[PDB]
Amino acid sequence: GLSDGEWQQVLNVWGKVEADIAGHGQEVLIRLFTGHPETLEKFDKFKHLKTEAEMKASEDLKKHGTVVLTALGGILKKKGHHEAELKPLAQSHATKHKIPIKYLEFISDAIIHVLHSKHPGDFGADAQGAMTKALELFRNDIAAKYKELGFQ
Ligand code: HEM
Repeated sequence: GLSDGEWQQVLNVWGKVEADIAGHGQEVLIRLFTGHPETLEKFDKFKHLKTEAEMKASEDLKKHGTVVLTALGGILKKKGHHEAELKPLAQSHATKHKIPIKYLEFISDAIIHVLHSKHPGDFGADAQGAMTKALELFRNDIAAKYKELGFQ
């Protein structure tokens, strides 16, 4: 649960991402894959990537970063009223992709990391607080659907 002022911070931060969605999406995925190599094994289309240089050179990885962040941005713009947008993603991630909730924690922290790396000194403590709370809400509502489905 976020206040109006917190949502305002979230959507202000998101403007930084929307200025270069593919570059942010690429770096988020590279941070996830290099920090948590078990996550790469869930992607049949990226498991061939052995080095970070290959990851950086991959245009399909940048494409997928655009897909991921476009979906997250659409959810964030709903300011918590995201049941319809979140349900298909929860279902696909539990039943088809088999993504444990832990990996959603990993990517949440990776987003925070990338924001500081690309905007050092321009991602303030209030903005970090609000973004963290928004990603927690997203993760918690997915977790509720995972529990319904019995997925661990
Ligand atoms: C911010 C969180 C994320 C968002 C919004 C997101 C969004 C999406 C979207 C929109 C798709 C394509 C449609 C679909 O299959 O439902 C997708 C595919 C996928 N997601 Fe996620 N995702 C997230 C986190 C993750 C994480 C943490 C993993 C794995 C560690 C992951 C693994 C996958 C896989 C395996 C695919 C299928 C890729 C394919 O083969 O082309 N997702 N995701």
